[PDB]
Amino acid sequence: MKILHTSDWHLGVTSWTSSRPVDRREELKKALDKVVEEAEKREVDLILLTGDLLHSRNNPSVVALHDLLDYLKRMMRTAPVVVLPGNQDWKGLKLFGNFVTSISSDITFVMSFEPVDVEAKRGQKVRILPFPYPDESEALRKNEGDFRFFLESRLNKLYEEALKKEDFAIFMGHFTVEGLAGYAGREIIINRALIPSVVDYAALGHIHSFREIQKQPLTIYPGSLIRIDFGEEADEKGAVFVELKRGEPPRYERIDASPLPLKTLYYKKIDTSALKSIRDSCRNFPGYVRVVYEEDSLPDLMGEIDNLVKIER
Amino acid sequence: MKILHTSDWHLGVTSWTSSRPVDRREELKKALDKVVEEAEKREVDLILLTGDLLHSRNNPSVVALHDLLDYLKRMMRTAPVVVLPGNQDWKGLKLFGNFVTSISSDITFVMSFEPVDVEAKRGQKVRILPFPYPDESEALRKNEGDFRFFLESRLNKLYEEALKKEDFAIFMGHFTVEGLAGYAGREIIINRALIPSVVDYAALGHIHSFREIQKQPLTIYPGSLIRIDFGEEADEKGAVFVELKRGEPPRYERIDASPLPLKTLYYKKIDTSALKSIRDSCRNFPGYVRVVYEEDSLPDLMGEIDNLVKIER
Ligand SMILES: [Mn+2]
Ligand SMILES: [Mn+2]
Ligand SMILES: [Mn+2]
Ligand SMILES: [Mn+2]
Repeated sequence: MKILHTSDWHLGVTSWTSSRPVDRREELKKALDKVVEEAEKREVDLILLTGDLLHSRNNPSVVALHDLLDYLKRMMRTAPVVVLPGNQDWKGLKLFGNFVTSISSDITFVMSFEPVDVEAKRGQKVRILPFPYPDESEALRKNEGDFRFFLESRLNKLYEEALKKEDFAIFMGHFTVEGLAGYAGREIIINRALIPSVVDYAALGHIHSFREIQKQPLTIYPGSLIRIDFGEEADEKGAVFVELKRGEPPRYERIDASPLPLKTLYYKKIDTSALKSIRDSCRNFPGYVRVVYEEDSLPDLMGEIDNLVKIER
Repeated sequence: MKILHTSDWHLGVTSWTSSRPVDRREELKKALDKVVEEAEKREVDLILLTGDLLHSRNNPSVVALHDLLDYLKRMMRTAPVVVLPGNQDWKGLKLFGNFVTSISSDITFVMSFEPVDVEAKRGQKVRILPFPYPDESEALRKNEGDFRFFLESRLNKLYEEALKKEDFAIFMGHFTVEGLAGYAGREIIINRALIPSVVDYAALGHIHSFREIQKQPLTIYPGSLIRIDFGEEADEKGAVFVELKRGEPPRYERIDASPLPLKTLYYKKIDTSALKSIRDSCRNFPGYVRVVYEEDSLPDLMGEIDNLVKIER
C-alpha cells in the first residue's frame, strides 16, 4: 500500500507582519503543487494529512479556504484522504470535515480518540488510530486534575484496537514528542515510546522540521513545506511517501519541497563595512534575510533591499 | 575503550525562584554520586563532560564551585577527563580549565575549534574534535556577516583532522541540532548531518532530554540529571556509558538518574472539588507539582502542601 503523508501547510500565512509582511501564498502553492503532482505520478493508495493545514485558528481568509478545498479536491481525485486537524486549524473546518465525512467514503476527518476504519484506492482495509492535539484548553475544560492518566488510557485503547486490524493499522497524532529542551530560552509533550508499538506506521504533525522519530513503529513528522520564521534555517521541508507491505518492514522516501532559504547576518556595529556586507550578502540570495546587530545608530535598508525582512538588536 | 559521557549538570540551580524556591542540590548530588559510582564500577577509560556543568553564567556560588571541583577530582581518580564548557558555565571556569589544562595530562579543557590529542586510562590514543557553543554574542564579536560559511569551514577542518586519528576520534559539541519547531510558541542551530561522519562517537551537550540523535556516527545527548522545570515532565534523565572497539560498531547503555518526577494538574475553576483533587494528587507524590487553572478567585495551598511549587492562569 502506497501512502502520501503531508502536514503543517499553514495555508494563508504571511510572515514577518510586525516588520515586513511577506505573503507566502506563491511559494507554498509551488510546493503543494509539486507534492500533489508527485502523488499522482506514484499513484498512491491513501493520503494522510496530519493537521495545521490552515494557519489562522480564529480568522482564516476566504482565499486560504478556497485553496485548502482546491487541494483536498485534487487529492481525492487520486486517492482517499484522511485528515486529522491540528491546534491551528480553524474551528469551522472541523465542522465541515464532520459534515463532509458522513457524505463520502473518499474523504474522512478524525477528531477524537475513536478509531475509524477506511478503504484505500485498491480496497486495502486500513484502521486509523487517531490522537488529536492535547490542548491545555481542553484539559481545563475536562476539569480532570491529572490529564496524563487519561491520555495514557487512550493510548492503551488504540493499542488494544490496533491488534484487531485487518490489513493495516495506522496511528495519526498531532503533538510534540519528548524532543529537545532547553533550546534558549508550554505544551503537553508525549513520549515517543508511548505511541502504540503494533501499528504499521505512525503519522505525526505539529512539528515543522522533518524528522524520523523512530523505526519500530516507523514514526515520522514530514515537516512544513516552507520555512515560516528564522528558527527554521537548518531543518528540512517537504512531505513523505510511505510503502507498507503485510510481510515486510515499512519503507519511505522524502519529497523535498525545495523551499526558499533563510539566512541571518550578524554585526557588532552597522558600519560602512557592515552596510557593504549586508548589501553584498542579500544581492543574489534567492530567499529571505534577517540582520541582528549589537551597537546602535541607521539608513533605510528595507527600502533598498527587497529580501531583507528583519533587523534586530 | 570504555567511556562515561555526562552533561548539563547545572550545579547550583534552584528552581521556581519566582514562586517557590526549591534548592536542587540534594537531588542533584544523589544523581552525580550514582553516575560516578557507576563509572568506578565499570572502570571506564575516559570521561567526557560536554558542558553546562554550572548553572550560573555570571554569578556561581562558592558551594557550587566546591561541588564541581569535588566531582572533577573524584572522576580524575578513576579516569582522564575531557571538558567542553558550554554557554552557561561561568567564564571564570574556562580560565581555570585553561590553567589546570597545562598542569595535567589527567584533565584537559577544550574551548576552541582546535583538535587536541589525549591518552585514556590504558593508553588508547584519542583525538578530540571540539565544537563549542555558537553564541550569537561571539558572532556579533567576530563581525563576520554570514556566520555559517565559518562554522562550515570548521566542521570541515575537524573532518580533515578526524581522518588522521590513531586509535579513536571523538567529536564534542555543545549546541542544538535541527530538532523540533514549532513547539508553542533563538539559537544558531546545527544540522546533525553536518557532524563529521568519520568520528567514532559524537558527544553532545546543551539539550536536557536524553536523545540518540543518529547511529552513524553514534551521536548522543545524555540529558540532565534532574528535571529543571515543567517542560521536562516526559523526557529521560541520566548519563551514558559508551564502548568503542577498533573493528566494530559502537555500543552504549544509559544510566538512568532516577530523577524526582514533575506533574501538572489542570482545572477550570478552583472549586471545592479542585481543592480536594489537588490535595489528593499531591499527598503521596514524591516529586513536584504545578497547577494551572482558567477561571478566577483563593486559599493558601502552598502553605499547606510542601510539593506544590507553581500555580498559573
Ligand atoms: Mn500544531
Ligand atoms: Mn504546524
Ligand atoms: Mn548549553
Ligand atoms: Mn544545559
